[PDB]
Amino acid sequence: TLRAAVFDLDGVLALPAVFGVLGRTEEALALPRGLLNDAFQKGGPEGATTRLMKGEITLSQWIPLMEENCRKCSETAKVCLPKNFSIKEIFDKAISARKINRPMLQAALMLRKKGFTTAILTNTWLDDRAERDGLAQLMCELKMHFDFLIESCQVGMVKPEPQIYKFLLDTLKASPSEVVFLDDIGANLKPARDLGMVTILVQDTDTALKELEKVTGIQLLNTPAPLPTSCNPSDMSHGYVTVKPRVRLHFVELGSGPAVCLCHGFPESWYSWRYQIPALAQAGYRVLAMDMKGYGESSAPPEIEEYCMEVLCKEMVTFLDKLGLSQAVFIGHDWGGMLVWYMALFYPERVRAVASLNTPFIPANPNMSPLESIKANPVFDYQLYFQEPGVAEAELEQNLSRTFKSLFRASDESVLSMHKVCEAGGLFVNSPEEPSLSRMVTEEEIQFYVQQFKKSGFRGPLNWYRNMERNWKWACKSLGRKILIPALMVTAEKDFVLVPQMSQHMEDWIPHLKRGHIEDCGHWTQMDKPTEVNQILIKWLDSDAR
Amino acid sequence: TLRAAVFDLDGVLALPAVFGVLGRTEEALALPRGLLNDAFQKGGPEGATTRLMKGEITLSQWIPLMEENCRKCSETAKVCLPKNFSIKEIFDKAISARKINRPMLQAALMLRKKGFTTAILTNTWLDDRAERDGLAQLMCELKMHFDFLIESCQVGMVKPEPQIYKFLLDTLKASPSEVVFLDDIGANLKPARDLGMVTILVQDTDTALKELEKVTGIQLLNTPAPLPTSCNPSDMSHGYVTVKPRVRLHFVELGSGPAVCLCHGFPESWYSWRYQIPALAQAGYRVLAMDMKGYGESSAPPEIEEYCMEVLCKEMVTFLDKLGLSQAVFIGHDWGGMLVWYMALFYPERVRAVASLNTPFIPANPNMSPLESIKANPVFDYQLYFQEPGVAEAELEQNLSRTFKSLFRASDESVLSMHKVCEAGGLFVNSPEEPSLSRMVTEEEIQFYVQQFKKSGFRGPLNWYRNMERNWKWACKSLGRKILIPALMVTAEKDFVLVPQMSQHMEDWIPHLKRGHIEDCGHWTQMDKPTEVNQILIKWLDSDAR
Ligand SMILES: N#Cc1cccnc1N1CCNCC1
Ligand SMILES: N#Cc1cccnc1N1CCNCC1
Ligand SMILES: [Mg+2]
Ligand SMILES: [Mg+2]
Repeated sequence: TLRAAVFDLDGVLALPAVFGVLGRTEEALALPRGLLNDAFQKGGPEGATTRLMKGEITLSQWIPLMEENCRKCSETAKVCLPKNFSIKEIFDKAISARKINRPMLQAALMLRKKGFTTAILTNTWLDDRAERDGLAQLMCELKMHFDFLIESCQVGMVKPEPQIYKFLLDTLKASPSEVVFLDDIGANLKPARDLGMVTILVQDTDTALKELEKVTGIQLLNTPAPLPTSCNPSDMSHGYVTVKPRVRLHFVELGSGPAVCLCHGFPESWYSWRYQIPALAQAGYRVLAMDMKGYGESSAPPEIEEYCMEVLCKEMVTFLDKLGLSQAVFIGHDWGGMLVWYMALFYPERVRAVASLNTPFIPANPNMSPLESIKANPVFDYQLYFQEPGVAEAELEQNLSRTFKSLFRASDESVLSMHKVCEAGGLFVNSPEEPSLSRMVTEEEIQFYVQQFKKSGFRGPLNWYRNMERNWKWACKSLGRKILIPALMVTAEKDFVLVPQMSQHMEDWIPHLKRGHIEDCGHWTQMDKPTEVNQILIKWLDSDAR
Repeated sequence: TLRAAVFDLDGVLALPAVFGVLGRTEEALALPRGLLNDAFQKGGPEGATTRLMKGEITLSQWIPLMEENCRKCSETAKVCLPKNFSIKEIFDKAISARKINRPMLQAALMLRKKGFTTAILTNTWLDDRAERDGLAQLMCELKMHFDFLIESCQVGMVKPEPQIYKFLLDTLKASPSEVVFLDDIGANLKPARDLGMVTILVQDTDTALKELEKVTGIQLLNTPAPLPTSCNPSDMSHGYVTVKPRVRLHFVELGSGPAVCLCHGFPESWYSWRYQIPALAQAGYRVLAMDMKGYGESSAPPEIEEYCMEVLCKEMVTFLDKLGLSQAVFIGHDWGGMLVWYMALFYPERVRAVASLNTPFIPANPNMSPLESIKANPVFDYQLYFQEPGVAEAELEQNLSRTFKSLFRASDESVLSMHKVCEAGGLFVNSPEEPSLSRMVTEEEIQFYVQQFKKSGFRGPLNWYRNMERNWKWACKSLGRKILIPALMVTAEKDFVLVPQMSQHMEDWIPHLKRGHIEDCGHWTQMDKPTEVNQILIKWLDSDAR
């Protein structure tokens, strides 16, 4: 029966409520109880505040009007306002104090996940204060999670006027009895109730969610910890830079602040960063999530040497040049991991900080041919299988769904071992035709990958593995250097190819190397443990790149 | 005969040179003359410095080696180094002191303009200092103006080793006698001379340019003041955001720092900002130059109401939401000018600062229908001509080259007056079939415009003029507000449509409004007076938006 849920901002989706600072300020300053709310409400429907909430005047216009009101209120209550009593101050402080009420957001999210139309309906104002950005950010962080945001100051109507509830129903395309409406203010619920909306009077959050749980029959309280926000590809800003005549790089871009360039591994996509993209943007960074050369909407020239580390690095440098970025933070995973270490060694002036997930930095051995090094580690056998052009392309392209469904598996689900792949004749020789779906990925998500790999297949991606010698030679040029810029290595307990122990000497080359470690995490780090990854990157960004 | 010109960085393209701070530091600290250069050069071809210049070690690795050398040099000269003598300090200071030598850059530019292949050939180092970004920026600002940048630390060779000059010739694809090579260091010229390169020993810049002028036969000294850097469309990062199902916005993006959203007028393009895009990026901003709805690579739905200010504004808001930008600076011209004032009035929380070129802010008159207002100003007659769908489309699309060549004219060249357009039957009824080229634009530039307007023609652009009433109604909602966020109005002396005097009451609505004014500037502000525009915007950004 219920199909829609409507939430207020102040006192429902964000806390403490601002009316609340009228009360607290009275107490703090020992003023007549209610003096500030009387001034706030003076004149009711024709008073300054209603005009503010209606969008007739801006916040800064309102501030001196509320001052006058307070003076008037205190004259009539035969009291004096403190020396330096300041509505600007009171409001600046209250507005920055209010934070998202996470459990209420999370309930709204969950309701939207079981198919509810969700909306924010709020009495709010046109905010032109020097400090307005703070509210702009909050509304940004909130509005993305909802089907509609209805703002009194944009629609010219206010709670509790009945016309806004009609406007509400009309925006929802629902009848009143299909709607639950939550609010901290009783008078504001009334007209919703009159229309036969289910209403919840929100005092403490948890009780309000209990009422909301009963009335919708969906679990909202004590629910397990949700995944971070993911990205919907067609809501992203998509960026394209031509770095040389046959080569254009695609990336997705979210946020403002220091530039952070995310470099995916084989055989993946910008979309492999879908859990980190909103989190890092939210954390105050400018995220650029690449399709690395070979993939997705980036170019995929066929020649092998187009994919040696050297060309790949120079290209990433050009990419910064064309965007006008003097540096970026480089974060990589798997192949992207190897690439960012090389960015650090060959272009430190361009790398603000460098971090790798899974991929250790290991210097080239100038005494041992790379092929030999590779044959001395049974778990790298899969790399010899990738050498012969065509062979792995045929297996990987034969059935894209099956490929990603077989590759993308959590540590407790695996169907392919990277062990004696050559001998077996292939990567999937002993895995099913139709693998089950990993817990890490939905069917929709696999199909995104499938669709990206239909543009270029696996030739470009596999070429990354086909420059062992050429990379080795270039890497030997760097054997005297150390990495002395800020650097983080994140190991993954259950990656059986890029094992933690392979990273164990890195401090010799990178003396101030910082570390993180994720337990019970397979090779597909970002999607296996997205919460831990986000937490580890943001803490490291904030302290080393900021 | 000469076809190529090669410049050094230190002491030729950037000044003061760093070797110079070895000398000055000696003097400042009263050390034995040359003590610091001896330490710098110790061991010659096998010494620390050569390894640095070759890329074997990074700058931070080198620093303690130079320390040791200085200690050794002072022991053998039987002197003591000062308490707190610090190579890190000396070098940090020297490296930030060095700035681009503008007249040398300008000579290189000019030579590239008459068809020379230009290159930077420099002995430089892998810079991993905490302060490395400073050098990264300089190299960024410089490298864009040259065909090649050859860095000793990237190629593994150094001046004066003869192999780097061979590598040079080979990169130039020129023979030695087609090349002029400039350098402040005599030993470094020698091998160029041996190959029969023309060489210039650069002491003071002006004398070096005199030699360079004589030997190339191109005027380089006392040349008139050049235009700012322009943008080549296919070197830009191109960005695309879907703001609603049928509507995607394109923009071009350059730089890092506070976001600055450039909104062009009718009938123009992101490319109308081509002179401001590098200048503002260079000035430390993140420039987003839109194709506004209707134009270029942005969508162009046919319906009139798709182009009322309200929809257009909401859309720009969504564009920020999807990019994860809580605010941007909005700068507009002509129609974009009107749009940014409305952004300021309806979404101040999203606008860091607002500036308009030419377009004044004028409140709607709630007593006079917009059509009437428009009929009361003979120079707005052209707007009535735009009303009837089809009419102006047919004239504007008939001959795209002729259209832009007739519109884009400096104040002293004009062929069309905006006066009695309806009566005459059209915009171009009394202008030539093949207008001459304005001094403001090359034939290449007109053709860019021509090509953009082949995608959608003029229906979307003209629709911007077709919502007089609808905009008027929405604007009336804002008649109580004032614009209290930072705001700049730039008037153009010789715009005969958006005249300066039309802006004269703006302080009533925008009390702290700041102004700039450009003399002898027609309607096409950014391309008419690009230098003055850049100077006025950067000064205003730096003080009001930063
Ligand atoms: N293919 C693959 C693969 C499959 C499972 C685990 N790890 C894998 N790879 C990805 C490529 N880089 C090395 C590790
Ligand atoms: N068309 C046009 C035109 C031509 C010359 C000068 N100004 C012009 N317009 C551009 C549109 N906005 C108003 C002014
Ligand atoms: Mg409330
Ligand atoms: Mg020099």
